[PDB]
Amino acid sequence: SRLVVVSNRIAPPAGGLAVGILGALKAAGGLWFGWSGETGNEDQPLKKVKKGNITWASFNLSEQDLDEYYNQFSNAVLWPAFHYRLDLVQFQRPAWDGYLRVNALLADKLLPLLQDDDIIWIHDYHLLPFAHELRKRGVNNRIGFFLHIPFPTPEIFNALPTYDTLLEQLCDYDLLGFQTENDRLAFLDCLSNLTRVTTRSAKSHTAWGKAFRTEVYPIGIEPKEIAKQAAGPLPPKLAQLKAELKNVQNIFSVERLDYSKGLPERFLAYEALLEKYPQHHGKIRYTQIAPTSRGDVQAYQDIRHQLENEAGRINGKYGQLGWTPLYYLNQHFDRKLLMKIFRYSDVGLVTPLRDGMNLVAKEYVAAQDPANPGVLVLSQFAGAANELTSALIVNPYDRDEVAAALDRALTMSLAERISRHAEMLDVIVKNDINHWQECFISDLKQIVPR
Amino acid sequence: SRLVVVSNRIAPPDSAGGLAVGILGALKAAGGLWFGWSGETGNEDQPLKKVKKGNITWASFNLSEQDLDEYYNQFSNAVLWPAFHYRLDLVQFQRPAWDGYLRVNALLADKLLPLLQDDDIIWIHDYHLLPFAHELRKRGVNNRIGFFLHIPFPTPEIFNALPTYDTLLEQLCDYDLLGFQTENDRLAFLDCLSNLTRVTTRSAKSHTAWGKAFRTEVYPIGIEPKEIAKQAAGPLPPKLAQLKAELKNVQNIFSVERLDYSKGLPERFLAYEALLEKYPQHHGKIRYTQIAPTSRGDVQAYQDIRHQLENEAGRINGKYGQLGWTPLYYLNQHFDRKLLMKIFRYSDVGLVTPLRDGMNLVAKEYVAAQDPANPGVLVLSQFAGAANELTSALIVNPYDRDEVAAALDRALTMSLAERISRHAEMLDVIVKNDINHWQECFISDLKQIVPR
Ligand SMILES: O=c1ccn([C@@H]2O[C@H](COP(=O)(O)OP(=O)(O)O[C@H]3O[C@H](CO)[C@@H](O)[C@H](O)[C@H]3F)[C@@H](O)[C@H]2O)c(=O)[nH]1
Ligand SMILES: O=c1ccn([C@@H]2O[C@H](COP(=O)(O)OP(=O)(O)O[C@H]3O[C@H](CO)[C@@H](O)[C@H](O)[C@H]3F)[C@@H](O)[C@H]2O)c(=O)[nH]1
Repeated sequence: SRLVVVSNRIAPPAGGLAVGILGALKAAGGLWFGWSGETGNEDQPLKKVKKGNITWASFNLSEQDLDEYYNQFSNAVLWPAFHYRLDLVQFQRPAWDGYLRVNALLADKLLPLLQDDDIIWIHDYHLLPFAHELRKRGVNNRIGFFLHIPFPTPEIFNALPTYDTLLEQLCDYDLLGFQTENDRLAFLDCLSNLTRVTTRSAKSHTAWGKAFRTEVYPIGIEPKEIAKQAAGPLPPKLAQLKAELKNVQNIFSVERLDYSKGLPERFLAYEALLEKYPQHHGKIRYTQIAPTSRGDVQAYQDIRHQLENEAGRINGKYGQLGWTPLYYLNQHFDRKLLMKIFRYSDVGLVTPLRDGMNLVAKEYVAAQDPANPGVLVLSQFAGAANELTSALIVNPYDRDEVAAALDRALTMSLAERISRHAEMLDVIVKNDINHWQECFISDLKQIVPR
Repeated sequence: SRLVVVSNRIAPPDSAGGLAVGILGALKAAGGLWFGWSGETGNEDQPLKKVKKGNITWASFNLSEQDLDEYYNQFSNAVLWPAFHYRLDLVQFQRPAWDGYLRVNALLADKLLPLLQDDDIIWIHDYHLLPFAHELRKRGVNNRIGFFLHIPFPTPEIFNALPTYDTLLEQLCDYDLLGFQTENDRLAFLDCLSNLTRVTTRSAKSHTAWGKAFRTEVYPIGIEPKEIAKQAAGPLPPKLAQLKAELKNVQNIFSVERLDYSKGLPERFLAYEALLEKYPQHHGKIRYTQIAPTSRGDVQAYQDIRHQLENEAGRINGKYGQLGWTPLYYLNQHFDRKLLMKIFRYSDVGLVTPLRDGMNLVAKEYVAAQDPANPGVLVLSQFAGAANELTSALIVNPYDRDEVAAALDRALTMSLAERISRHAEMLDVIVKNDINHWQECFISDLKQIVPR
């Protein structure tokens, strides 16, 4: 029976999430409903396009709906709160209202597209209230939810002025999917603090008489397509650089420029490597790629400027006439080129302060030449650390521990690099993006609808 | 006869800078004494530290932490330095700083007095010691005393903002001879003096104010061209020889100075940005290296400009950098002067664009250091005192970042014939007015004065 996916952004006629949604839709046949974000004329029909099994369908938002829904409540209350940064939340009631109003707009426009024996799969924190809004319009359907980001423990979550409403609305889903067991446990603990919840099958619950199930589905990667892209011919100037850096090892990071990512702390870790391991001077380099994300907002502009300052400071202290220790690039690179960069790099530095999963970590390992692989240094606060147990796991709050991991990665024998890489690769191959989506859809299909 | 020189720092035998070679040439001809602050804080009780080699004696004292803060960090570097560099917005006048400034000048005069002899000629250097002739006169010293100001002297509209400008002018007139880097500095001093009090002037350079006789003169400081050429032609240290060879297909734009707000370093970085933006043919084929050792890092305005500069390095490299190409190499590090001559030689462009500079020896070093048969190009701010004499440089206005960018492009593509012609003309000017000439003229003029 049909699959209806809804997600805040979509891609028409790719990246980690899109390939999982596309696979679920290919097997079932369906429709992918979401925003096509450029505002300006909300009052037109849905922009519909069709392949064969599936139809994309998109809508626009007013500049008020966008400021209050996405720029304010999603990106400046939920995003900071869920990544353990209450000091960064910017709660204002007109923004909570706008959040509900937009979830209600989206539900009005989705109602007519739905059919009775459909299955519905909602994605991420922008749409916490969405199932509630569907139940109010009479849709009884199997609806599942997947949260891509962390779910915070009670002491953090309960600080949100509207936490009790958010919890009530989330129990309108039949299935709630999370990246890790601790996220699933945190949600249940928040729920248990507000109201009595009855459990009976490890993962089948009741609360306020509403029935639902929880489960862990750690999002994954397409390892064959990554390996293919990574292995392809370097564009000329990158072939030049690789043969120029024969004796220089490369430590590489890429991510969206976001405060969850701990980029300043990462620069400090590299500084500590340079400070305490002078053997490496002139023979390593750290390259951070960090394109500007949501630069319209103060917390993000603050980190960009801090990174500029820190690149300058660190290079100014440790640099030489013929050696720049830190390459900081505030630029977007194509996913395909990045896979090649991962392969040619010697160490992958993925140390966010808090991350739902972090695909870069999985991508980095998939892209390696398995005969000569690089080493993953990974933060224990990334959700990928629960499975990538053979990465060098570190606490980014201890810059010297991060530095010692980097030193160890830089000196690691081929035998140990193979052993560690092959162990992580086996794990990402077995829980691949195809596996992720199939597990969630099969669980969702099992639920008897109300 | 015997020369006594005082300056805020001195240099005992065991890395000789530009001013130091001038002073030493002076002292080696006359014999004499070099007296000044040791650079050390603490233990000011203990005797003067004296060393002697042949004809010369070096003598230093320590200062107390409070003396240093008020006299050096505050008044010298937070009032006089920003005011004389046309930065009223950075002056931090407070009365305790001024009293400290006078207290330290008096103290140095007290420590110097027992060491003087009747026939000594006395040469005082720089803005730290504006009151020093005055302190010497009230201690009964009748000797010929000359002053040289190494930095610009600002016009009345700026100088007169200093709450103590009047006392400064009165004290400067107790020198028998006052020397300046440029004619505009000399004139600005005289203009300030004429606005306070009636000055009688004969033949442009001989003056009376308040019944006190003194002379003024211009002595643009220079370099030792033959020593620089020797140093510059010497082999690079192996790691740097390797580097020069690896950069065959890369033109180097080079700059070096103290990390000071007078030097216009952010405006310079902005000019390089404009080069990279508007002249993309240079991408991957040029490099701009800025050497900028921290200077006076206890002073708030200096920490500010350092943080501003770091931000701009990161921003610019963040925007124009590539995986295999960093456009801007910023090094907050001191380099030995001898090594720098060699780096100037292998470089293709010298970028010296201060917002205000008494002279700027780096500009003169740069030209002297070039291979005259394959010379680099100097891009020079019209606001360095050096621009008065380095007329064949590519002269630019740093307030117009696109003009600086165009001069960098012009420098990067200049034919060998034009580079030789410009270089030879500049080199001739700096050979005819070298550091030996500078000190010999100052000393000759000072011996001429009839002591009170
Ligand atoms: O310049 C660039 C920069 C990045 N990329 C790609 O962006 C993706 C980054 O995904 P990643 O999961 O590591 O981080 P994230 O952006 O926070 O997404 C959230 O959602 C993810 C999905 O569940 C979850 O893993 C994560 O913890 C969430 F916070 C990854 O596929 C990169 O290759 C790129 O193509 N070019
Ligand atoms: O890392 C480094 C950085 C610099 N140097 C050397 O320091 C000297 C800088 O002298 P320069 O005259 O260019 O500037 P400045 O520091 O302001 O000195 C003042 O006084 C100078 C003398 O009258 C006058 O030209 C100037 O306008 C005044 F502001 C020059 O000889 C460089 O080669 C170095 O050896 N290592």
